[PDB]
Formats: sequence, structure tokens, C-alpha cells
Amino acid sequence: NVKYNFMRIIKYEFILNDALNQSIIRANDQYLTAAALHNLDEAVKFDMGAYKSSKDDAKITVILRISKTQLYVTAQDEDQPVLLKEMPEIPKTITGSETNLLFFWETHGTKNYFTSVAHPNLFIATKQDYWVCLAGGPPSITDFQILENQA
Repeated sequence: NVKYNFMRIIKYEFILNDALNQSIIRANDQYLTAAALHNLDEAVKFDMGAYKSSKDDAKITVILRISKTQLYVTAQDEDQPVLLKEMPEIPKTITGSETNLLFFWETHGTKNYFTSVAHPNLFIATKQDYWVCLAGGPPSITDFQILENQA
């Protein structure tokens, strides 16, 4: 089928925080828990790069990775936590399996949402106390924010 091939280099090594403002830190190499920054740079830092096919719908996919290791975000199913799939380097030609790493980036001010471009019913949530889960909407705070560090 048509492959979704890398569009443009977005932002990287930023501190990712939700509307709850919990900078999402990796607690384990498979599970991630969000916690409010005060140094700003305290969470594991992501790097986003958008990738492109004209087979979306009306929404575009970006790549979520932590700058440090190449653990990329897999999209599970609704209220079931986002899984850390280690797929090396941001793909330039994306065919079937890399589809776990699609994110619909809706930016509003500082906060922004990530709807799974494959399935909305997957949505990239941020929790104030619990692990970073998923839902087919939010009642989880699926806000994120690109937060630069204090000094």
C-alpha cells in the first residue's frame, strides 16, 4: 500500500508535560509515569518528527521518541497504557507495522493533544498519578506541552 514517508524534522529534547503538567518520565523501559516538573528538564525528553502520506484522514502523524534510547510509542487500544516499542530511528518510509508510532498533534497554546491517527479510540493520555495510558477520548489528560528547561 502507500507508505507514510518522513515529512519534516520537528522539535526535540523538549520536556513533555500534560495539562495536568506532569512531565512524563520513563519509570521502566516498558512503562512510563508522569510527574510535575519544577526544574522543567526532569522528564524524559521526546523528539517529534512528522511523517507523511496522503492516506491519513484529516489528521497528520508525528513521531514520539525519547531522545535518550530509541523507545518509540506503540499505540495499544483505548484504556490500556502506551507501550514502549523500541524501533530504531525515525522511519522515512512507513509501512504497516510502524503504525504504532502515529500521533495526531493538535496544538493549542502550550498544551496539545495526540490522537492516534490510525484509531482515535487510541489517544495519548497523561496521568497525574498513574502510568501514561490511552483512551478513545480523554478522561485521561491527553495534554502535552513542549516545555523548555529552566537553566
